[PDB]
Amino acid sequence: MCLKLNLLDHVFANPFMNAAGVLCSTEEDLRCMTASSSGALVSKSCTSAPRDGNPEPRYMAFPLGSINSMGLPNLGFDFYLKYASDLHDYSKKPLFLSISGLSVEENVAMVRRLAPVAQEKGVLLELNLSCPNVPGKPQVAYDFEAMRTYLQQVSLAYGLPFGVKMPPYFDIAHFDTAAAVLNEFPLVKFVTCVNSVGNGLVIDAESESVVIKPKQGFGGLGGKYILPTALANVNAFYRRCPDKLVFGCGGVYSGEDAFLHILAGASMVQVGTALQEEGPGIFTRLEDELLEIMARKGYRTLEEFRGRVKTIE
Amino acid sequence: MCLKLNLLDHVFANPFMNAAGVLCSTEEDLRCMTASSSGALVSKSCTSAPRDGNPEPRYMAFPLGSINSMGLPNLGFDFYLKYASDLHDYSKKPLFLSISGLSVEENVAMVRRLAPVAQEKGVLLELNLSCPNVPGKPQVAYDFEAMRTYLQQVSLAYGLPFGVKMPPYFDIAHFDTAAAVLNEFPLVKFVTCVNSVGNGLVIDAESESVVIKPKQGFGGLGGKYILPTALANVNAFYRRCPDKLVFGCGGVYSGEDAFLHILAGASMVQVGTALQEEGPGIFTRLEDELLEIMARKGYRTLEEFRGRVKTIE
Ligand SMILES: Cc1cc2nc3c(=O)[nH]c(=O)nc-3n(C[C@H](O)[C@H](O)[C@H](O)COP(=O)(O)O)c2cc1C
Ligand SMILES: Cc1cc2nc3c(=O)[nH]c(=O)nc-3n(C[C@H](O)[C@H](O)[C@H](O)COP(=O)(O)O)c2cc1C
Ligand SMILES: COc1cc2ccccc2cc1CCc1c(C(=O)O)[nH]c(=O)[nH]c1=O
Ligand SMILES: COc1cc2ccccc2cc1CCc1c(C(=O)O)[nH]c(=O)[nH]c1=O
Repeated sequence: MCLKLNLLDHVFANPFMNAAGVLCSTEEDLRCMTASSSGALVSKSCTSAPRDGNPEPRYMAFPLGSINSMGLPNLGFDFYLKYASDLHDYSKKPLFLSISGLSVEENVAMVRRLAPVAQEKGVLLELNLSCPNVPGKPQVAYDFEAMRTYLQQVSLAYGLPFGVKMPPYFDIAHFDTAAAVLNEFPLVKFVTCVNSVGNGLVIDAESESVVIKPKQGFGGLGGKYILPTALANVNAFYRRCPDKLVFGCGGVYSGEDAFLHILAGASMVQVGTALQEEGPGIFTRLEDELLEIMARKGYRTLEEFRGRVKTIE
Repeated sequence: MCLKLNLLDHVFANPFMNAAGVLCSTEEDLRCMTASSSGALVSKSCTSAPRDGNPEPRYMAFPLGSINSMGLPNLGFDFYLKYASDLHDYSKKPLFLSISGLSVEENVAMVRRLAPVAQEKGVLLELNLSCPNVPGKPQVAYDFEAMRTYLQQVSLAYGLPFGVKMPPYFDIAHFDTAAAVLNEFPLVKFVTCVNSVGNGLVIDAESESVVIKPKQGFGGLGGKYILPTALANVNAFYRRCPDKLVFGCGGVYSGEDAFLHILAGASMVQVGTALQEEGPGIFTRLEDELLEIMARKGYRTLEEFRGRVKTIE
């Protein structure tokens, strides 16, 4: 029985990795993720310039998940490019670098400089589309004309295989339209479903107060709240993008949740909220739990069940 | 100490009611909801003609909530109108009738006929804008030009105060656009936030199967999964629609959950999944629980805290 995968011309010991933004902002964080049993890691979504992000408190967690409005705090692109080019040990596991420029031009500028490092070291790009653009316009992946622009410009500037991080969708017509845009771009080799469920609001009954400071307490939701939404999006894109990989993200706390993701279509399975809460020890537990479900079922490899979710009649 | 309130020129014993679709399809269901301790009831969303709805299984519930693709099974409009006009005992509690025609014309035809019964009997209209859609087009409330058309046409045809059932939104620019549409219509006097979170996917690990038959297992989510989504939409519309009421719906299992809806801005509080699961006894428990939290806090009225959620700095 094994959890090994080979994809994107890399080899992975197992399908687990952090979700972008968790345990990946500093060199310390990246070294920690590298030392963990995860099969890969991804760096914090970066901007050209370093950012301090939003005022605190800007993350809170609870039994059923988390809420955040971090504001893209990050050490800036040059830091993450240096990590990728000079510090990361590729003998340990593969590295994804996430970018989240505030404009299409900022993304182009970063990808242009990432490309020779990607070619030489094999760092993999995850472009974050679940990201602000013009204020008063929907996030990029909810504005399909902007999404197409961003992918055209990045495809031209980068010229190498990459993947994209998507927000959740809730309407079949959106699945249809979004997948059809992605399927215009052959360099888009993987699609990560999903980023947080946008602008939720957690309220504490005792204090009568929101629990995060930015945006009057509105922020993105992660965790147990979002698992069925994550599954739906993994499977919707798995079905509509047959020449691309889907990576699953949302609501993973156990090997069983990972099994469901993989049944839906996931290749890699990313862990955000639960990793934030439990720490990097989670990865040994998830591996063990997933192997136990595979053993009970007679499954020897991930491909035996990936995308094999059954429907009824 | 009592939870009685007045809204929309009606008096309500308490803010609780069923959510449309739950315990409200047949005459038996309606009589059960009338006999309960709820403050009001709403009928099943109806179409001009009766519908069987989707193949079973089409509803399933779990510890964290429910998934459904009912397909608008209903007895048809003539039945609900007859219930409103001849069968409902208005001395017991107010009645809302939910309409969900599959086109604008179908809605106009129903509301023209409802108008006189509304005038004579005081039945209240909830127009369901969350109703579902054709390949190549999003649901009405996610297509702001269609929404504006529906509301123009219904307002002209009905000519009396009414409300709208909204799907959740996830993007602040969408809150701003949707609320601005609603605010164009002075006869829209209440906004019910939210309908189910669309197109989630629940998978059973043991069976490796989706749990509902229609739509390859995709359906609307209710229950604990959606409470922070529901509170965000309640508060977003409460803030943007100062001349309207907001009715909260989503994730209510306890008086504490109802308290958070009211803090967010809710005037009435609708109960879907929890009611389906617990039955109509839930209403006495919710009342008791809500009055207990009020008592502990020193609140004597709902208006003392409605919409008074605190933000940080
Ligand atoms: C604290 C925090 C920071 C995050 N930052 C990013 C980020 O920089 N880029 C990104 O693509 N997603 C980011 N996310 C979203 C996660 O990558 C993930 O998509 C989301 O939390 C859902 O997974 P979960 O249910 O395992 O938390 C962040 C989430 C959290 C909680
Ligand atoms: C079985 C079922 C049927 C429903 N039918 C309708 C309906 O006919 N019209 C409607 O506006 N919403 C309908 N909904 C949505 C509920 O009114 C409610 O918006 C949603 O379930 C979220 O509330 P909850 O978290 O309390 O379940 C239905 C929900 C369920 C579970
Ligand atoms: C839509 O995700 C974001 C929201 C932001 C809100 C205010 C300011 C900046 C924001 C930046 C992003 C993109 C980064 C990101 C963040 C974040 O750094 O806040 N949190 C997530 O849950 N997912 C993300 O992709
Ligand atoms: C989300 O609302 C619907 C989804 C449907 C999916 C397939 C076929 C018909 C559908 C009709 C509706 C509108 C009625 C409705 C239903 C329903 O009857 O399935 N369930 C809900 O959670 N909310 C509703 O508002």
